[PDB]
Amino acid sequence: EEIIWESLSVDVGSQGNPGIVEYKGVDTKTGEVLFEREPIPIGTNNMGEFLAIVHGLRYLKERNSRKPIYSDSQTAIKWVKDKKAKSTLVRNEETALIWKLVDEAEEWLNTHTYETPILKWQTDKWGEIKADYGRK
RNA sequence: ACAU
DNA sequence: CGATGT
Ligand SMILES: [K+]
Ligand SMILES: [K+]
Ligand SMILES: [K+]
Ligand SMILES: [Mn+2]
Ligand SMILES: [Mn+2]
Ligand SMILES: [Mn+2]
Ligand SMILES: [Mn+2]
Ligand SMILES: [Mn+2]
Repeated sequence: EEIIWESLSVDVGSQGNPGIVEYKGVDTKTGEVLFEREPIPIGTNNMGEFLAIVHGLRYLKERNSRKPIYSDSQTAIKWVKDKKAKSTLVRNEETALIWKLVDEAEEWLNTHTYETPILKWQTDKWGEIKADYGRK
């Protein structure tokens, strides 16, 4: 309904899907970039969206912030809720890095707690999420 | 269909 | 146009 401006917004960016994956988190209110992940040579949009949320959870917990996280990815929000990233990406030598990061993110979710609300950014009403890469 |  | 997902 109304945007919660006191929040963290996260998003993936990619070159190809599967392709080079990165992500970032921004202050929804100002657009200040708060974190950015070094590009990963092969991954999927959804793996990156998932990593971005989990990193946001870890970022906010470390700073004792109760702000919610916005994501535009229905898939990744569900994967975080389930603590399980149900990616179809083949596990092979060239996808090993992204899969290691995904497996490590799931592992962190399974050994830590948080109350952070993870909210759907309503692109149809509000435009692109503030962490978007501007590539579409 | 919806979400990327 | 095509790929990732529920
Ligand atoms: K979008
Ligand atoms: K984009
Ligand atoms: K589809
Ligand atoms: Mn997105
Ligand atoms: Mn796993
Ligand atoms: Mn985007
Ligand atoms: Mn376009
Ligand atoms: Mn397009």
